[PDB]
Amino acid sequence: HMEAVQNRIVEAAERVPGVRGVIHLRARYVGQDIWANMIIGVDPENTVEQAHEICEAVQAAVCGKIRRIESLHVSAEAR
Amino acid sequence: HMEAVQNRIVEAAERVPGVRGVIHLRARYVGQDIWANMIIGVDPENTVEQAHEICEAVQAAVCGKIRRIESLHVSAEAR
Ligand SMILES: [Cu+2]
Ligand SMILES: [Cu+2]
Repeated sequence: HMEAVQNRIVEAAERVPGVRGVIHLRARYVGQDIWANMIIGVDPENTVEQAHEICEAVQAAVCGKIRRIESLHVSAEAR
Repeated sequence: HMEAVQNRIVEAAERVPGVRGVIHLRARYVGQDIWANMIIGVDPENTVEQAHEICEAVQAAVCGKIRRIESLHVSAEAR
């Protein structure tokens, strides 16, 4: 059941402005819920504040599209 | 498991240009696959050809977003 959800997560994150790919995604089931941790690429010339905004937008987009996700941490790396 | 998928189907169809709501949706599991039949509302002043285009765009959008769907029939009604 996980591969389909992971695809949806990647797809949803990569649609958000400022995301330069999903570098890392670890998702696991906690019962019927998904808990996930993600790293996104961002432009090295974005400010840290902008990167933080992009992370927050990813969290909103992904959580909004995939209802079973109950925890999602997003961080950023220069790419 | 079905309610989540039906939500995704409605949501995906209602995002397509020219769709004036999902009037009817019957979805059923055939094993792990979904087979569905849908009626969408359309502007009574669209041509039949335009309605046919909108139906085809709905089928593409829904099938593209929901991988488990293996059959989807879409028709249109004036609304
Ligand atoms: Cu903030
Ligand atoms: Cu045609």
